[PDB]
Amino acid sequence: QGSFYPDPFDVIIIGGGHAGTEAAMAAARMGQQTLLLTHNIDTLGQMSCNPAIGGIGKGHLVKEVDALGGLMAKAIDQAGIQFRILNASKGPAVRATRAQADRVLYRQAVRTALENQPNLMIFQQAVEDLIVENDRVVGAVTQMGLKFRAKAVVLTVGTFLDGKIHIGSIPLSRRLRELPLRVGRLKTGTPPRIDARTIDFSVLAQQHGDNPMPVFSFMGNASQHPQQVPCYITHTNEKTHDVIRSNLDRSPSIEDKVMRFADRNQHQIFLEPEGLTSNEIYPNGISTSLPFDVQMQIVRSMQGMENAKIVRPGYAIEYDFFDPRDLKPTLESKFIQGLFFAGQINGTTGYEEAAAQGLLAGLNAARLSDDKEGWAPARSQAYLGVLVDDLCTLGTKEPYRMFTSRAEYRLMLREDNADLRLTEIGRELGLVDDERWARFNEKLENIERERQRLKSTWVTPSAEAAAEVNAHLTAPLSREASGEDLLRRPEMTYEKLTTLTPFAPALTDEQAAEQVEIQVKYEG
Amino acid sequence: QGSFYPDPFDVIIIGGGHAGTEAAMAAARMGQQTLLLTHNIDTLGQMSCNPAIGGIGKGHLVKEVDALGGLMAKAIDQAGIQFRILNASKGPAVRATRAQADRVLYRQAVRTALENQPNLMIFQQAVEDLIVENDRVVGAVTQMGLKFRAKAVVLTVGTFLDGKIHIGLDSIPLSRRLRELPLRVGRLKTGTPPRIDARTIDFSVLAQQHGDNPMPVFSFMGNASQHPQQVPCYITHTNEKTHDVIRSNLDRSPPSIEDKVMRFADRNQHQIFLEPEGLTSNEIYPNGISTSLPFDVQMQIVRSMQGMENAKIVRPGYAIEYDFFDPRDLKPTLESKFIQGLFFAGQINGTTGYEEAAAQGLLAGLNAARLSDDKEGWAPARSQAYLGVLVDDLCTLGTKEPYRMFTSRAEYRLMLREDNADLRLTEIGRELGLVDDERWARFNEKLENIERERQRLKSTWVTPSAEAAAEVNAHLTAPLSREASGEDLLRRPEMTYEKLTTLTPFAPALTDEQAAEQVEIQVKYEG
Repeated sequence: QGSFYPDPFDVIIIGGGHAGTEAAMAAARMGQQTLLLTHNIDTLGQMSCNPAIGGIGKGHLVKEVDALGGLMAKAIDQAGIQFRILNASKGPAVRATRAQADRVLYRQAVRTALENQPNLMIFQQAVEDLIVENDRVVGAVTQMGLKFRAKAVVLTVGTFLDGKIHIGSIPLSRRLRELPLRVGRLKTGTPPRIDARTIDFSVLAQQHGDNPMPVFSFMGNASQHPQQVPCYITHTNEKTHDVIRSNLDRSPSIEDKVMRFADRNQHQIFLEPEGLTSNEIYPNGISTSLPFDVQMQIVRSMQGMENAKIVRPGYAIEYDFFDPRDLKPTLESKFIQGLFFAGQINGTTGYEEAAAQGLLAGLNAARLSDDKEGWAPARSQAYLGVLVDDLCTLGTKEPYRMFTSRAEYRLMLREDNADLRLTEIGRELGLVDDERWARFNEKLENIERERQRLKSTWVTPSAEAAAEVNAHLTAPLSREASGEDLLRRPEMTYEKLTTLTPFAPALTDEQAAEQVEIQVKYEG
Repeated sequence: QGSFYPDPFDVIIIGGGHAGTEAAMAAARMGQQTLLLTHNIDTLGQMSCNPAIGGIGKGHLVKEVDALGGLMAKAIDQAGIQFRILNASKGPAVRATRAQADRVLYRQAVRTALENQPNLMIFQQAVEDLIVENDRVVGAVTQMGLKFRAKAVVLTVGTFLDGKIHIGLDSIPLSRRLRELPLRVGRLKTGTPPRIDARTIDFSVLAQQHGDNPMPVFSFMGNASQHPQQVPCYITHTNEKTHDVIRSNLDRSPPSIEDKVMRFADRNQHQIFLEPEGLTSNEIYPNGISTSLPFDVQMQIVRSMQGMENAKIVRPGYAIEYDFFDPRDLKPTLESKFIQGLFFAGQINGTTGYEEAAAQGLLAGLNAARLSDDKEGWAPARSQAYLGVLVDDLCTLGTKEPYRMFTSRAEYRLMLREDNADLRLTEIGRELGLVDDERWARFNEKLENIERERQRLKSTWVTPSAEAAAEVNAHLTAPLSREASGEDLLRRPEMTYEKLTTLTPFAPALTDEQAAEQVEIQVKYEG
């Protein structure tokens, strides 16, 4: 004990981040001795912004993170309340699941799992600085003094201020800024968080989860889900704006989103419930550095909340962060062998990218430790890929704006097939459990077997129940057609096509249906 | 809007303490327009010592806080993973209830409860400073910049810090202004053990201590069911090597176990209690080995102990020093004697039990509110309630009475029991504004319920023959010479109300389960 925890570690994860969690979680499951040092087991799982996981891109990420072994899917499987599916009527590729989260519930699940994970050991401590020998890392020194020996270390930097709070010193810093690493500003903000009791919920418009409910992870089902709920929708107006502009001489915002526009348009606002057990309401998109009175003026002027009382004021922070252009696309910093950077440090914000980077950066470092080799997944393997790339190259995630268009080109990069795409690279890599592995096969055998059995089976306009088929189609059977051939046909859906007597039975595997269908209506 | 949130309040509670809570909860439920400022909503319910509520005297203090209508009692019920009645055979003066909290649960419960309560606006900032006009408070100013006017403020502190934490040897004008008045300051210095991962522990060899069946309930309105699942607690001890380690290591930094030793022998083993940190947590609170001794020391201390040979430490033990003003500059109402309408409750006064702050807050909130609507602080009779005692002492003496003492004094005080705080207090509650219909209601039902039942325990005797002078005289020791009434036969230390009403002269058992048990006590300890 050179003052030196007696035990040595394969991977150190510095920070109880989304990234951190996913990192820690993986390196563990891969088989490594991994230790996670968060300065607050209690904020473990905290959600910095709105209480929501997924949507366009994000969801893709999560679906991916999931197949790869990860957590954040389950997590939000257990703690969402409302499970829309964006772009539902727009054909795979740009279809995206998007859940709301009972913070407490989520938080609980990140932890219970983090805490319950063979090979991961948790330890409450600030990290003082790293210990770097030959421009390799070999552990760090926690601020209490203690020092831990490891072979790779994933800097993270999660849930931990500083950054400056705007509503109107650690050797580990100094060290990095001493190397080449180039350092950016990053301007994340926040709504005044609002009081359910003071909000009039009648004169406002509901929005409800999909039926049946969407599960998020491949492995889960909607039983796992908790109680579900509305989110009420209020809107904006001239008044709102006068205020803003009237107060603009006082510094993603609304003090942004409203200088570049013009009230002829009413910005639509979302009251998202921070959870099954709290009168706190997140007014989605009215984040602000605008001073308190303004915030109120604003919260106050819209419909439903003429008498709203604010519970916690809005405010914006300024982060610094280390431009990731100096990362390898395994994440491993280019300067300090074995030290990777996932998370908000690289300058992204969203929980899902974070989670995803973390999955890698762990996985990678977790390998380095077993003297093996970085995966680096291909910009066409998965969005985890399109991200990391975009990040190391232009160092900045691809605007979501783009996602939609851009997605035509990508097109196999789809929520519905992450498991396919990634889950054996998973298994092979080390990240997938005997019992996910053995289902993902079932979801294969069940697809191959019953997709060849959908061309293997035709209907002549001549055999018995030819006339029963001819009811559903466009211009009844003129050729010995196979079910596949007619599934492709715009009116018909796999569910009905199993109904008709030559193409029964249906398929039990609710998913391998789903996939078979998605595949067939989009393969040519 | 000046610089000044629009609406004024009657009463502002500064700092979402225990004391902090309990005050806000009072003033509000007296219909006062009550502002609860706090730097972090997600901490309401924080138990910073071990995850337990009450026990001897602490118990007492809770059940009073209950009768008076505050939260703690209800909370711990809502979140209790273990219930025991200490001194169960020792007679009512000194029976106490204590319970193990699921840290989260509790925290939930206390939040949800302040969140959902008529007249209380919670609003999350830290406080810069008081606003003072002519030695009267009149408002707080938040960090932010926001100012609130109130008519009375309760200063509280808790939930927060600072501290200089020591683990082995290792600015807000409100602090300044305070000190510029003649306030006698003290340091006071709580610590904490090192919190231990439940997996690294061999529970198979330790013995374990369960709750009471049937299951105690803390508040007077609680029902048994209401309680979470119930786990056991685990018991390992310390021993020679352990100590040998503490001693040899003492030359590092300055309740604690390195103190429980510097003060004894040491075969001389000390029962150490492995307390579940939650129902959904893997951390164990090793209750009794707190420290400021350095990490390895701590590790060695843990690992020396049976069961923990392999244990690994999730959170490291340590100790904090708190500044804290001497409560002798408070009127017996906790109104401060230097700035009026300023009230000091809980730890800012130097107490550091929870219960003890829970009680202080209640009354601070009370007399704060009262002042809001110009009344006169209640200042509770030392003979009325331990609440009474406690507060007296922080003004007489500047300090809480010791628990060491509690069992002797015990029987000078004596009407002051747990089993009867409602009886003692709820009533004074009603008139003070502290009690709720839901309760008032029950209380009086119990109240007549017992009356009615005492009467009829004289309105009923056995003449040594006739009817079932048979059935009866077998249960006793020495059969009745002549007349003896129900109540006479019960004072007899061999006969339990429950068995007394399984007799055809004296049945049928009163159904008001509470009243029933109080009837018993009242009778067996009347004098």
